[PDB]
This record gives sequence, C-alpha cells and structure tokens, in this order.
Amino acid sequence: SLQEKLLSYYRNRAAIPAGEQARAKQAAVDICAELRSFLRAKLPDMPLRDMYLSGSLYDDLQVVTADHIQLIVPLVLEQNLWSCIPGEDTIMNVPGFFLVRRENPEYFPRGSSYWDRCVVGGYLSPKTVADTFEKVVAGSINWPAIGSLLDYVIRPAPEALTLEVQYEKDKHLVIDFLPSVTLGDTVLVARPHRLAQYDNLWRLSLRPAETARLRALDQADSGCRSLCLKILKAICKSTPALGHLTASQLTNVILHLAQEEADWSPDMLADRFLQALRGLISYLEAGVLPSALNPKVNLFAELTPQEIDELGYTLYCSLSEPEVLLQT
Amino acid sequence: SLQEKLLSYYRNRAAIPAGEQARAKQAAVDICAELRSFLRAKLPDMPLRDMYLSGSLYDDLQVVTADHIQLIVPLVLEQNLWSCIPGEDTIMNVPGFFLVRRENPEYFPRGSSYWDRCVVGGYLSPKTVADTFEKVVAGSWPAIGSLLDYVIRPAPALTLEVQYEKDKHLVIDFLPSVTLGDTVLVARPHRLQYDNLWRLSLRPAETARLRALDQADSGCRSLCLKILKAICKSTPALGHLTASQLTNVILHLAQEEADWSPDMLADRFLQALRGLISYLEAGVLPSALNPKVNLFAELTPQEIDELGYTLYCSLSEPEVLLQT
Ligand SMILES: Nc1ncnc2c1ncn2[C@@H]1O[C@H](COP(=O)(O)OP(=O)(O)O)[C@@H](O)[C@H]1O
Ligand SMILES: Nc1ncnc2c1ncn2[C@@H]1O[C@H](COP(=O)(O)OP(=O)(O)O)[C@@H](O)[C@H]1O
Repeated sequence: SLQEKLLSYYRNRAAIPAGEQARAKQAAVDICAELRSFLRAKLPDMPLRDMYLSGSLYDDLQVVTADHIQLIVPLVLEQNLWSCIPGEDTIMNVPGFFLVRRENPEYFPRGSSYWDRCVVGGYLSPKTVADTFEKVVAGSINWPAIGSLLDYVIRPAPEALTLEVQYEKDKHLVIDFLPSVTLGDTVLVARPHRLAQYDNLWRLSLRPAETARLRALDQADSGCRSLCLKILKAICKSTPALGHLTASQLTNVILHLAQEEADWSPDMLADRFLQALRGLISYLEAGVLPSALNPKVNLFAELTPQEIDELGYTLYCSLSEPEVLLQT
Repeated sequence: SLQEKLLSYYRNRAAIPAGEQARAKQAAVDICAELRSFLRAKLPDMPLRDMYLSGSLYDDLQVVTADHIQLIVPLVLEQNLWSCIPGEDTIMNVPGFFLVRRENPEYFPRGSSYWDRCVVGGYLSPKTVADTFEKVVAGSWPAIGSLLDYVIRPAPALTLEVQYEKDKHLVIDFLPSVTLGDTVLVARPHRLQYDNLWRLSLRPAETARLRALDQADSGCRSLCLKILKAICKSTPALGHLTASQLTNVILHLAQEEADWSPDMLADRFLQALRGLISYLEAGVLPSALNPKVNLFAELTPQEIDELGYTLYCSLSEPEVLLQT
C-alpha cells in the first residue's frame, strides 16, 4: 500500500538520524550563544539585537540530513523615522516585498539615525544593510577561532557569506545570516529578490506564520499535516529536477488543502499526500500559488514560466515512477 | 584552625546549595530569554539592545542564598548626538560618574533620537529613562511565569520577585545602561544627591580581573572574597560594605601578595581585614582599576566609624565573624 510505502519512506529517507540532528542543533545553539556574548559589548552605537536561530532545522521540519539553518540578525528601526511601502504599490510591482523609506528627513535630518549610513535615494536598501552587516559585524569576527573556542572546525565561505560548520566526521551545517527589521507587525528580511533590478526590495517574512499555522492545525486535529510536508520536502530535496520547489510552496499547498479537508488522521496520510501532489500540479498548471497567509502574494512569482512548466512536467512523469520518487 | 574555621565556614554558610543556585540562575536565564521574545515582537522600534544578566549570581560569586540578579537594559545612543562628561570635570566634582549630554540640539532637534524623550535640561536623565522603561517595557509577567512554572510578582521601583522554589525567591532588578565610545555607564545613582549622574560600570572589569588572577594560580582570591561577602551579609555592623569594596580590597592585596595557594587563606583573610581598617582610617578605598574613584565616597561617617570599630575588635577574635 501507499500508506506503508510513505511511512517506510519517511523513516528511511525523510527523517534525519537523531544523532546527526542533535549534533547539528547543538553547534548552532553554541555558535549563537558565543556570538551573543561576543557582540554584546562591541558595536555600542549600532541598534543591533541578539542573533537568533530560525529555519526548518530549528523547527524539526528539516529532512534527510541536517545541513543548514539561519541566524536572523535583528536590527532596530527607530519609532517614526521609517515606513514600509508594499511592493505592489511601488513601480517594482511585486507583492511580498516592501520598500523601506526614511521618514521625516526634513525634521530629523540625515545623520539622525545609525541607519542613515545605509540609506540610498531615500530608501533603506537591504543590500546596503547586508553589506554593512557583513563588513561591520560579521567582519569583526574570527570564524575559525570561535570554532576553536567551541570544539568545531568553522569555515567561512569566500560565493555568498555562509559558515560551514563541521559538527561530525563528515557532516557540516551551513549557516547564513538574514538581517531583519520590523515595522509595526510587518517583519522583513534581506533575502534579495532573484533579479538584480529588484534589489531595493526587502522580502516579507512568512515562515514563522506559515509554520505556526501548520503546527496549530496539527495540534488541534491531531493531523498528519507536518508528516506529509516532510515527506514532500524529502522528495523534492532528493530529486534534482524538483530543485526549484521550496518548503514555503509545499507548506502552502498543504495549508490550502486544509481548507478543503478537515480530516487528517494518521490513516488518511496516503490520500492527503496524493491530494497534495495533484494540488501542487494544478497550481503549477495555473502558474500561480497564492500564499495561504497573504493571497496577494504569488509564491511562484520568482520562477519563470519555463521553470514552472518543467516542474509540472517532472511531477506528471513521476506519477508513473513511484520507485524513483520514493528512493531510497 | 582559623584556617579550618574559614574553610568550613565557606562550605557551611557562604556557598549556596547547588540545587538552589542552579534553579535560581536558570530562572534568570529563562526569564532573560523570554524577554528577548517580547522585545522582538512588541518593541521593534525602541533602540534598545537585548537585555542580559549581570551580577554575582551569574558569576558564581553570590553567597548564602541565591536571592538577586540584575538585567542590564542597554540603550543605544547615536555617537554623533551624545557625549559623556566625566564627573570630575563638573562643578559637582564626582569622579566615577558621568553626565550624558545631548549634543548638537540646534541641528538635530528633539525627536532626532528616540532617547530625546528621556532628556531633561539637555541631559539624559536616568530617572526618566527608568520611568520610560517601566511604562513602555510594561506591556509584557504571569505568562512568562506560567510558561516557566515560576510565580512572578513585579513590584507596584519595578523589580521582579520570582518564586523559583517553595521557600526561596529571586529578585531581579533592571539597570539601564548606555555606552558611548569606550565608556560603559549604568543608572545606579550616587548613594550620598546628584541623580543626573550615571555611574561608570566597573563590575565587569573588576570581576574579570579577579577571575584571571585565580585562573592562572588556582588561587583563593575568590574564595576569600566570598567568605568576606558572607560575613558582611551575616553581620549587621559590617553590612555597609559592598561586594565591590571587598573585591577591590582583594585586588589591591593581590598586587602585594603573589602566593594565594590554599593554605594562605587565613593569612590573606587577616590581611584583608587590616586593609579594610587602613582604607577606613584614610576614608579612601581607591578603585584598583580607576584609582581616582574613591569607593568609600559613598559611605557615611557613621558607617565608617562602625566598620572600623567592628573590624578592630574582630582582629583579636576573628572567629567571632565565622558564626556557624
Ligand atoms: N524568519 C524568517 N523569515 C523569512 N524567511 C526565513 C526565516 N527563517 C528562514 N527563512 C528562509 O526559509 C527558507 C528555508 O526554508 P525552511 O522552512 O528552512 O525549509 P528547508 O528545510 O527546505 O530549508 C530560506 O529561504 C530562508 O531564507
Ligand atoms: N554591569 C554592571 N555594571 C555596574 N554595576 C553592576 C553591574 N551589574 C551589577 N551591578 C551592581 O553590582 C551590585 C551588586 O554587586 P554583586 O557583585 O552582585 O555583589 P552582591 O552579591 O553583594 O550583590 C549592585 O549595586 C548592582 O547594581
């Protein structure tokens, strides 16, 4: 049966071996803790708060192998000196991103905020904020040295700025930094749009609300929504042609399906999984996967029409190839 | 035998029991973490860095019972809008304390800094800072308490009384802090009244030095300190002395004596009493890190009298101080 096959798959492929999981988490926590001590007394005029961990590995949603996690770098934008403008209301015309503008320059002149140094054309540029972070914060740190204080080999990549942390003989955790600001209840991260011309836009952070929703639905049920997600994530991670699919896209297929099916008991796993499959296919066919949290946002918007067709073509072929889809 | 009484007094009175000290510290660390979450969600617009723990309980220097710790509240000041003026350069003439002045008010008007809201008469007032923090950072306690299964009671100055055990409680107080350039200041008012003055923070360097010295030696400097703290905590006539005064007595003695091996404790302990008496007779205990600061400038004449008397007498019967 498909039910057995899926549970077998989760167990032999999707589920991260516990030792691996524990050691990767420990290295992240230990590095985050050491950075907290180190940075606390270092950049006294910078509105910088403690870095903190975020991502599927932190949430028990990472699959196959523990290989990555984020350190969010929370920055403070002072009261009433800043506003965010939704992307769809800018000429850039992209929902799910925001411009951040310096407000009241005419009364609290350029110079008033620490972040004025990262202001360009009146806007707080996420790439200039990220450059400042890398040069001023990350740069003040000897990475291989901290790994030596802790007992890890830490290698900063020369390529986007990430840390490769060997936590096991032949296993490494890749850590990347996400500068973040919050305006009202709008949480923004500097993860650039795929294309350069959009590099002035901060990205709206969806993950915390997405994963909260998913968890809250399963707690109430108590359903197999997260198990289904982890399985689909493992298939995509394990299939190169499915490389363009993200955890957010898969999570939102499941959240939409949650509006249509209330019953996610353990024995419904197979039916829901197949539903999630045909559903993902139909969104690809439509070229649009609306965010379950903010339906103005199209989660496929950074993919090209050709990429979207290739994904759908791949999934259709997979239906007749359960053995490759469910390796190993 | 003095040696014996000191060693036994450390274990019998000064050393906090292990369960108590771990639970109390862990409670502080747990509340500190939740605070981070509240600031993240509820105060994204206040230029405050994350609060962090500070004090003897965090340093394994607390004695007798785990009953208090501080959370530093680190304000972020623009380097171009603020300066600190050293107390000795003021008519008030108070070394070890600073004024924090708002600079360039005509070019950058009120509002150019979040912290302008805590300015009075052109200076950043620790009072309004504490008020603001208490008013604004008071949208957050029983949820943090239920979460950690601690009962948490905020005082109606704002401090937290945390029941971490049936018959024990930890009192957490908040210490506003600003750092300008290389200078770290805390809102801990002069004990004897210039309450516009911030205090130069000496504790981190003081304790780091004491630790460094013992670490190199496996010496008994910290042991001697904790015994002295316990005695003062236990002896009303001696309660006027602070951990910092006692720590600095020890730092100065460490400059004079190289041997702090375990059996030197009794001798170093007596030297510390006699040191106290000599600084008392001078009315001056300079900070070992910043000798222009007189740590005894915060003691009253009546306190200096009682301390001196109590200590002179004790020198003939040191063990009287080692009451069970
Ligand atoms: N707080 C956050 N806000 C926005 N994006 C985040 C946050 N934390 C992690 N991410 C992003 O989430 C993505 C990783 O998704 P994740 O849920 O970890 O699934 P996966 O296990 O497939 O990596 C990355 O693009 C990363 O930048
Ligand atoms: N970072 C700091 N800078 C300056 N003073 C501090 C700091 N942290 C704590 N203090 C002060 O230290 C005093 C407590 O001293 P501590 O070393 O904890 O000894 P004790 O155990 O006797 O309380 C309090 O007045 C508190 O405000």
